[PDB]
Order: sequence, then C-alpha cells, then structure tokens
Amino acid sequence: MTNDIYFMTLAIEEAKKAAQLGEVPIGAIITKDDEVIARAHNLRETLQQPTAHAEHIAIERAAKVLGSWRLEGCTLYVTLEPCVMCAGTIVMSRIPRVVYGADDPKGGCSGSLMNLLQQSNFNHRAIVDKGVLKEACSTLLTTFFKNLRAN
Amino acid sequence: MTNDIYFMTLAIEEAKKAAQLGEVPIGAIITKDDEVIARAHNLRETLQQPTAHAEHIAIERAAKVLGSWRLEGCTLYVTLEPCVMCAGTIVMSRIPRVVYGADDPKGGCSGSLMNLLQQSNFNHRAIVDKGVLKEACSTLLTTFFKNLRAN
RNA sequence: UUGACUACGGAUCAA
RNA sequence: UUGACUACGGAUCAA
Ligand SMILES: [Zn+2]
Ligand SMILES: [Zn+2]
Repeated sequence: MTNDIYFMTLAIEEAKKAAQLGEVPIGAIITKDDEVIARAHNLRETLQQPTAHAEHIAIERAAKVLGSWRLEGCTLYVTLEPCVMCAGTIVMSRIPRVVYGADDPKGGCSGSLMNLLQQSNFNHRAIVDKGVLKEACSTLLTTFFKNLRAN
Repeated sequence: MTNDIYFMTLAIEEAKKAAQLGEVPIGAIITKDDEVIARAHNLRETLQQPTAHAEHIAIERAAKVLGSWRLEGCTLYVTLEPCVMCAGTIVMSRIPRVVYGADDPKGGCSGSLMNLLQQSNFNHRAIVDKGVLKEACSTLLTTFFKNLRAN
C-alpha cells in the first residue's frame, strides 16, 4: 500500500466521473508534499474545449491553488499516458514527476510514440513512472469504447 | 501571402499588447472564412498560468465562439514558432493551417527542434508556413529580453 | 561564480 | 465502401 497507488486510485475515481458524463474515462490528480492539491477528469465533449483533457485541467487548477505557473515539487497522477498536448503542458508548468497508468500506443507521448518529458533540448524534463494500476486504468478505456461502438 | 501579412500584422499588434504588460511579446490570431474569430497575447506572468501562451489562449477563445473543440477551416497566425505545448494543442484542436513569424531555435516545435504538426503517428497534421513579418516578430523578442536583462 | 540565451532571465546551457 | 482503433468512433489507420 503506497502513496503512488493511493493517489492513482483517486485518479481512477476521477476517470469514473468522466465515464459517468459520457467522456473518455481518464482522470488526473496533482499532489504536493503527498497532499492532493487538484483533481480533474476529461471534459472535452462537455465543454467542447480541445484542451479539456484531465491532466491539462488539473495543471491549471493546481497553478491557481499555488499562485504560480511553476508547479515545483508537484507530482502528477494520470490514468492514461499523456498525449502530445498534455506532455507539453507538463513541460511548460515544470512538473518534476509524472506517474501514469496505462500506456497509449496510439497517441502516448510520454514513452510510446515519443517521450516529450525526456527531451535534452527542452529546458525541463520530468521523472516518468508508468504501469501503476494500469490494468484497472486500461479496463475503463476498453469498456468505454466497447459500449461507444455497440451504441 | 498579402492576406497572411494582414493577419500577422494583427498578431504583432497583439504581441505588443503583451509587451506593455511586461510579458514576452508574443501574439496570435485565428481566422475562419478569412475573418478573425479570435486573438490573444501572452499572459503567463499576469495570470500565473503555465498554459497562458498566446496561441493556446486564442485556441480556447476560438473553440468558445465555434462551440466546438474541432477548429475546422481555421488558420492560426502567431508571431513566434509554437512551443511543445502549443504545437500539441494545435494538433488536439485540429487546426488545418498554421502561420508563424519568427523561428524559435531554443524551444520551437513546429520545425526547429522538431515538428509536432507533421507527425505521421498523430491523428492530425497541419500545413505550416513560417517567416511572415519574421523581422518585426523577432525584434519584439530581442528588445524585450535586452531590456529584461538591463532591467 | 562568471558568460550565453527566443515564450521570465526563478528554467536551460557553456566554461 | 468495409473493417480496426486507447483521449468521440466527425479524427486517424488498414484492406
Ligand atoms: Zn492530453
Ligand atoms: Zn506555446
């Protein structure tokens, strides 16, 4: 029983809310000192905003809470591997650590298609840990799309 | 080309607004049907939001007016080559064409360090044109950082 | 520590 | 068209 696992379950809770809203089931949690400072879930379809991915929303919420665009000492937990946009957002908010669940072989940019969080040419790189509760994180997606298609 | 200068002119004017606020002088304009539907300038320091880059703000404003996260038929004009975050946001909002002024040798991800807008593995790619009013776009930055250091 | 720097220069980079 | 698909499946990909 670890914090990483604990916080990921909280991210899965966010992913479930998204599923209840009819959105792709992806959730995110941001911590500082092992204290939740922000949480979010996918709201792209609900708000019709291209940036409404879970990580992106969480990052802006944490920035407001901390009073600065620099999220120093923060850790981001997300159920799915960050896409090109979120990976870049992580770089620009300078989050030092990212823990994610399932990999995204189709659009993942934190290890799959590329790792934008580990670029020597960027002014910031982040520690990247994957697999945390990936089975459960992955199940939410496959279930969602199964139903999406059936319907 | 002349149309491009017209809109980049408005992006520079927007960039100057950011300058007056003490922000890195970058501005953006989004058009649809040859009409301006959104404009914005850098607000990172003012709002203390890591996502407050000009094109990112313009994209969310564009999405709001269109009531859709898909920016079909839109053209983005920005005074500086989009960074990793903005390039990714451009991909996630599915903008068909991007026109930028000055190149960013240090962080540009639309041709310089890489081109996230021409990724074979992504579900979206855009036409990228560079150099429009390159000189004017570049000067703003050169001046900003010269004064910043002296400051 | 000095220098460089095109998204602050609180980052990064070179000695 | 027809299928596949892990950020809608309005995209992309494959025949
Ligand atoms: Zn994302
Ligand atoms: Zn940017």
